[PDB]
Amino acid sequence: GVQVETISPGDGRTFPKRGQTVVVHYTGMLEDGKKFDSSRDRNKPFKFMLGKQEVIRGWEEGVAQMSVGQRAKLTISPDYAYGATGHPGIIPPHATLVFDVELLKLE
Ligand SMILES: C=C[C@H]1CN(Cc2ccccn2)C(=O)[C@@H]2CCC[C@H]1N2[S@@](=O)(=NC)c1cc(Cl)cc(Cl)c1
Repeated sequence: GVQVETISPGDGRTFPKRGQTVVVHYTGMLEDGKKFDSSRDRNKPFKFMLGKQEVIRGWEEGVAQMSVGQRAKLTISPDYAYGATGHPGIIPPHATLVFDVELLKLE
């Protein structure tokens, strides 16, 4: 599944709702290992719409538990991420992923 560990609290009341655009900054790494991507490196937040199967399952479930302004560490098992095959060039097979995610706003 996905484990959410709070780094910095959000407002504790404003959570993503189905059909909203969720706006975040993140950095992703293999667990206790190497970084593979950061929205911060592009100076452009990442957006996705909740409820539209736009992201891996661990994101969908993990980010939904976050309130606006929260920063958290999401640890995502392979079956909640890229599973047995990974993703070419970026995620290996059977990989546990860790994302540092900051929920900036809901649009
Ligand atoms: C920047 C885009 C998303 C990509 N996706 C959705 C996804 C993943 C694979 C193929 C199609 N769509 C995701 O579900 C996850 C988590 C949300 C942040 C990014 N990824 S990602 O960091 N996963 C290793 C990723 C994945 C790709 Cl194909 C490119 C980039 Cl720049 C980053």
